[PDB]
Amino acid sequence: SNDPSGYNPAKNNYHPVEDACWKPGQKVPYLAVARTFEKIEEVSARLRMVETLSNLLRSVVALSPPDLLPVLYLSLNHLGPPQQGLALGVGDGVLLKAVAQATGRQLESVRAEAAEKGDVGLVAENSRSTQRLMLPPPPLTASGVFSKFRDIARLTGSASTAKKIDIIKGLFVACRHSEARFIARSLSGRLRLGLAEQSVLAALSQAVSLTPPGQEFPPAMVDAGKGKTAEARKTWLEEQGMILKQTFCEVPDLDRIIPVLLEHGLERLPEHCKLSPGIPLKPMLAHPTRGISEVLKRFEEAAFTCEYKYDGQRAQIHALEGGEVKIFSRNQADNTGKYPDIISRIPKIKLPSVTSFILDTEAVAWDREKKQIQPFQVLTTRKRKEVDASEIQVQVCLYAFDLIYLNGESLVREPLSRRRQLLRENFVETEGEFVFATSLDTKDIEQIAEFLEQSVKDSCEGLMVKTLDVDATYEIAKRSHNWLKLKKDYLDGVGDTLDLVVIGAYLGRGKRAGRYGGFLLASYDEDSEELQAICKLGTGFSDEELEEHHQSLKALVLPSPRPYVRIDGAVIPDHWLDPSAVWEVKCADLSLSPIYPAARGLVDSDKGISLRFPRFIRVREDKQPEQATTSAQVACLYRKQS
DNA sequence: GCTGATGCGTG
DNA sequence: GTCGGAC
DNA sequence: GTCCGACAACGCATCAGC
Ligand SMILES: *P(=O)(O)OC[C@H]1O[C@@H](n2cnc3c(N)ncnc32)[C@H](O)[C@@H]1O
Repeated sequence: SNDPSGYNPAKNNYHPVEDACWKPGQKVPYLAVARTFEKIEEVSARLRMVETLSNLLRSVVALSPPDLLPVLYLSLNHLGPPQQGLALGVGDGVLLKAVAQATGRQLESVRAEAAEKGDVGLVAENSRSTQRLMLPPPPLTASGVFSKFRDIARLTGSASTAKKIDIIKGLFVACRHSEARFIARSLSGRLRLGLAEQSVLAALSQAVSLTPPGQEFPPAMVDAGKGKTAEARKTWLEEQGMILKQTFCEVPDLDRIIPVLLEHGLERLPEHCKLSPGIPLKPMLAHPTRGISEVLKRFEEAAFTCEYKYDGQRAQIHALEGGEVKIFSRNQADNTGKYPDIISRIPKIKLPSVTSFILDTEAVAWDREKKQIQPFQVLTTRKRKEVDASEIQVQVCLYAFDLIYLNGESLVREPLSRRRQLLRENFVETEGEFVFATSLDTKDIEQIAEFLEQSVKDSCEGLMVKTLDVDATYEIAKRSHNWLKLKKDYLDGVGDTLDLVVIGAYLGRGKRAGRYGGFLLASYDEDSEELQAICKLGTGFSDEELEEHHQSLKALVLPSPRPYVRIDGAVIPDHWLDPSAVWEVKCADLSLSPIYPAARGLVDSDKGISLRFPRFIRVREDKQPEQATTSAQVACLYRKQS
């Protein structure tokens, strides 16, 4: 209709044709997307964000259906389906260089402003490009921007960075109004709308339900909910939402789903897109549980099983009819080339009656000499891309815990009791290569407590807890965190807790813009009377506690570090702090660090020690830095892990 | 040919 | 990965 | 409970710079 600068997708009674800012068949302008992002970021209520995105999506369906897929990817800040592994190869480094060049400003000035504002988008938006001619280029389109992001991602090899920067600069030259803000945020990986995958799916199912695709233009049906009561409309949209969600969870690939949606409609979608070996599916996740009593409350009177939670990496293993094997990560990345050793062992793990399967396993580093699990850190030293089986140094043992598909049968809707029985009967254990997760079926609190203790003695993180028959399916769309995770470090007063000295602060980004988002912590090295950086810290405080930290630390800001504070390879703090505050910090584990100097030389000649999953517990007002946890005590904690 | 910075990705 | 905020 | 985005350590792969 008129200028996209006035586009209002949050408008009441939004009409997909009359309230759009482009004409039928025209390319969706990128400014329409940016204005939608603005209206989403302005609100706190997720369902209001969904309504606003739905409005844009309904206009796209009604007016410009070829742009639906790029608009969806822009809204997710994705480049394509996850198993294809497209990635920009752009972070703040390349982006800030491009912004500096685009605006003719010094890199260090742009970088400082980005830190201060806590958002690269605001820096890119408020500076004019020294390349822009008098007459600007034509307005950016949603599909055009998306294609340029993909162009950036496809550039590889020597001198590819300069080519990426040229594309980015070209985008900024053509930006108008709020566009540069969101192109910059997209490139930095921090769109930070408050709306992500689940809201995008809800907006999409609502949009195609209210404004059906494939109508002769002008569409006779622009709002198919209008003839329903609010109550009936709600039930209908919820049911349509679940159709899309369950399909996506089984086939998380918009390249596959959107063409079907536009051609056949949402009600027919599950006939055309179904779970199948070779296509990765969304894995079941776990909800953290802070005690066995919380477990029993959550699973009330539902029989459940406890399993060791192995400390490795998830491997979703697919065997297709015909013999091909694929392996995917928890995030649906294709890891087949990383595990030639697993591929060769598949004939050894499955009985010959098994013709196809999808297995849910943990890959764990395994010492064949000592016949014992090795730490996560050892597993991460595996090579990633096209490994050959002869060159493997770190062997892996698979710990299998679920079966999602068998001999052409999807088990998504089957109870774990049956899925587990099919797993145990149709696959073959080999010690140190493929074994079923150690498990316990019980409701006795004391057996569970002992099992949790035993899992930690047996090199695991704690327990997974899973119902066997009540709400015990693998339907991620119904509940994505259907399993519980119980770790010792969740229990109040249990686990590795340290008192550490605050030696630096980092300016916050995004939700933390305008205050500190993170802090640099140190342990006390008695031998050298130095404070040694041990880790950064960025979670565990409430918003109120974070404002209190900002107040209590402001007087401690130094221009230059104290001579007895050693940070070696740590990120230099934005504000150095006079060592004074002592905070209680909890972690899951201690790790040998390539950068942190804490306790260097006490366990390893070259490496100090850091904290895995550190979080703030409380301030120790009754401790001064000389009573903080010592670097010797840190070393003792690390050795005790064995 | 090598190294450190950068990016992606796992947890 | 942990965590807290908004719903 | 769900969803989201602040923030953690640290591995391999890649590429600019040398
Ligand atoms: P997040 O804290 O959601 O943890 C889930 C991951 O735990 C791993 N895992 C190890 N052992 C198990 C068992 N027995 N069952 C399920 N998941 C397990 C997986 O890698 C998960 O992704």
